[PDB]
Amino acid sequence: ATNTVYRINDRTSHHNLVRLNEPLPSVHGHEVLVEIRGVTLNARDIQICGGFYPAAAVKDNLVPCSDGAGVIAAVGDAVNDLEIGDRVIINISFDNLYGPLKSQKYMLGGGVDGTLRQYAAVPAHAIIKVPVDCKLDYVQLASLVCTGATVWNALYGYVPMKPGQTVLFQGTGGVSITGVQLAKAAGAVTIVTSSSDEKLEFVKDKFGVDHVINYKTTPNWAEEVRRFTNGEGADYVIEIGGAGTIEQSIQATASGGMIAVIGYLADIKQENMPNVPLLALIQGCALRGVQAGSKQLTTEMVNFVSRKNVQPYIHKTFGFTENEVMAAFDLQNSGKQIGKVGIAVKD
Amino acid sequence: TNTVYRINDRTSHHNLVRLNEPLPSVHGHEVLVEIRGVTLNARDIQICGGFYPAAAVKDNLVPCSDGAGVIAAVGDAVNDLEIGDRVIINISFDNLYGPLKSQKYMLGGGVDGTLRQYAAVPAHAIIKVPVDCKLDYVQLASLVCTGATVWNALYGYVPMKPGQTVLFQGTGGVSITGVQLAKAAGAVTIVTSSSDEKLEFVKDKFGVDHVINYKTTPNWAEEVRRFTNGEGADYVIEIGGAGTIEQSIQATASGGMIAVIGYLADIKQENMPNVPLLALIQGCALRGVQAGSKQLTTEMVNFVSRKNVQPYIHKTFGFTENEVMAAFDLQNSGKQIGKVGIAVK
Ligand SMILES: NC(=O)c1ccc[n+]([C@@H]2O[C@H](COP(=O)([O-])OP(=O)(O)OC[C@H]3O[C@@H](n4cnc5c(N)ncnc54)[C@H](OP(=O)(O)O)[C@@H]3O)[C@@H](O)[C@H]2O)c1
Ligand SMILES: NC(=O)c1ccc[n+]([C@@H]2O[C@H](COP(=O)([O-])OP(=O)(O)OC[C@H]3O[C@@H](n4cnc5c(N)ncnc54)[C@H](OP(=O)(O)O)[C@@H]3O)[C@@H](O)[C@H]2O)c1
Repeated sequence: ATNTVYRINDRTSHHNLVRLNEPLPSVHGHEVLVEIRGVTLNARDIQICGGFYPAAAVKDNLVPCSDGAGVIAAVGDAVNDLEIGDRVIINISFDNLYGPLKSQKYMLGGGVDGTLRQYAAVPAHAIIKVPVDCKLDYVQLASLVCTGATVWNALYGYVPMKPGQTVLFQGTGGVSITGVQLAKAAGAVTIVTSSSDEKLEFVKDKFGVDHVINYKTTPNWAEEVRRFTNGEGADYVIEIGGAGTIEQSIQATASGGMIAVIGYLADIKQENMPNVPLLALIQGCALRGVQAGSKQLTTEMVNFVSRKNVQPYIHKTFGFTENEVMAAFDLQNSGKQIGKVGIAVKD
Repeated sequence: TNTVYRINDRTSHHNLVRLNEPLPSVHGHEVLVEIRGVTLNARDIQICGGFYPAAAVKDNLVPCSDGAGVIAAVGDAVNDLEIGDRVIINISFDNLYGPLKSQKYMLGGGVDGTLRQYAAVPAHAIIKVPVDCKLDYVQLASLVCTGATVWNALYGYVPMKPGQTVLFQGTGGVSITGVQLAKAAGAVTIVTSSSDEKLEFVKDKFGVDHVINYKTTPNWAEEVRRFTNGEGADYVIEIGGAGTIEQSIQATASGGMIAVIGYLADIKQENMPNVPLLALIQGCALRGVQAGSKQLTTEMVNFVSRKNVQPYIHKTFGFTENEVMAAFDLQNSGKQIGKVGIAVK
């Protein structure tokens, strides 16, 4: 019995992942062995494998990817409430069960080995049980670990969204696509921005978002957000531009609204760095640095997704052979994808 | 019959003129307040000196946000107020609940303020002083701006839990009002200052837990983490703005709140810090705080009264022309600890 894993040691490109056959891991008494069946990628995996993840330290001989779902294949001798065959997701963190994330030491695919392998030994306390009536496949289930957890934290982990409020999503990446599908099933009005009109059309057609705005051709986007919200502005902004876009974002937000700061993909120079304390003081709105999401939160969002039959959107699902895995990573890097890229470890 | 102060040339508070006016008559929804006590705020210097951001200020302005006194007359449609009731006036006439939506009805800027013997105000803007409150009118008045702002910071969004740590910057109105409220709600308090004598005074008078001189120790975020066993402050009552925000962020615990309230520090464009990046790293929040609603200020008032909090007034001046000018010169000096009072009487 073999565990086929991918590991990287030279973090200058995902093309330094090496397919290895290892012995089946034994579990410690408090662990469970997960047969991984579905995985999805994140920008984080590209940043880590390519050596531009400044948030935290990354281990040597790393198995990448935070996102995995599958079934229990073995159970340690102290473990109570998990059986072989049980269908599961792994929490993005081993240790962040509730409250704020205190480090990245135990984050899958970074501080500890991630999900791009057939088998993983993990602490049972990291396990999220997939409700029994859930009809999603394993890749869809995996999709919830990083983007689902993050979005639910931004919308429900500090001051919670109310039905009827407006959420603005920057770009058409995994955070936004996962976000629009959850927010729309929670009764939000949704707005999405993009550098591409083709993408905006696609997002509008598949997900039924209420308004689209091209931020490349229409950099005065705050003003449009205001037109579509009766002059009030958006109640939540899922902010992935960082300083480069924070001025527009602030002016697009209602007073009393929330800007969930999540990424910083946008360019900025010191000369144009906006005065954020002053802008936020004038708008009367909040900013919050969002850091994934705890197990408690993520479980609620999982329960919602199952109970209401939200069907996470998967752009393309690849197999587990080397050429397939690189084609999936390549697609994640290109920026041409809408939402999630998936990998079927089994089928 | 009504002595008021008005300013129309907003280049200095020395342009306020004492006028004797007829006693205002009241519209049907209004009440006439005999103003007994007033307090000053930096906002009044900013407005009288012409350096007040956003807003737009009326001509012929009675300045000041803060007032308390007694109902002298009642309009014909008013139900739950009678002559002799002790009252505070809400900072805005319109902001009863929810977030502030403009400053058109803000006392001492959009509408006439409290530096006058009598004031006609809509009834819906009145906050009844509890019957048992044993505070003077000047103390009562000090709850209007700084008190409403601090309550909003700590209880208006995600509420303070007992035992959490609050950081206050400097020893002005917001900080001292804040210290007194946070202490009486069971917070650990830390106070920062440019002077050790102000710090000794503050620690002794108010029982502040930890003090830090931001001139002696300009890496004050470090001192805050040292005093919270590496955790950080749960709330920062932030009054410096961009100038200090990097430090404040580095002082804040993961999941903590930075109440952005003021803009007093100098900043140069080349020092402007990347706030979203720093916030994302710390995993903390920033929030622009715009005074506070009547609903919330009411709660703060009930708290002050039920728990016998005694707002500190550094000095109270009389209502003569020379005394008013002196009160404004003290507020503008920076030598005050907390609040400057005017006994309209
Ligand atoms: N804080 C956390 O816990 C957390 C969790 C997950 C992700 N993140 C971070 O958040 C960001 C998004 O992650 P993801 O997986 O969604 O990434 P992704 O799928 O790579 O998203 C990339 C998309 O972002 C959009 N974009 C790029 N520059 C933009 C700009 N200036 N303004 C608006 N949109 C822009 C583009 O959309 P268009 O092509 O449509 O323009 C692009 O295709 C990354 O920086 C990631 O590191 C953070
Ligand atoms: N958003 C709102 O609704 C709202 C409400 C009230 C006030 N404010 C604003 O909040 C600020 C505070 O007003 P206030 O009435 O409390 O002020 P104040 O009584 O005039 O406070 C002045 C004091 O602040 C301290 N200070 C000045 N620069 C500082 C710096 N760089 N770092 C730390 N402390 C500094 C000084 O104390 P030390 O000498 O001890 O350091 C000084 O004596 C003002 O900017 C005002 O416009 C806003």
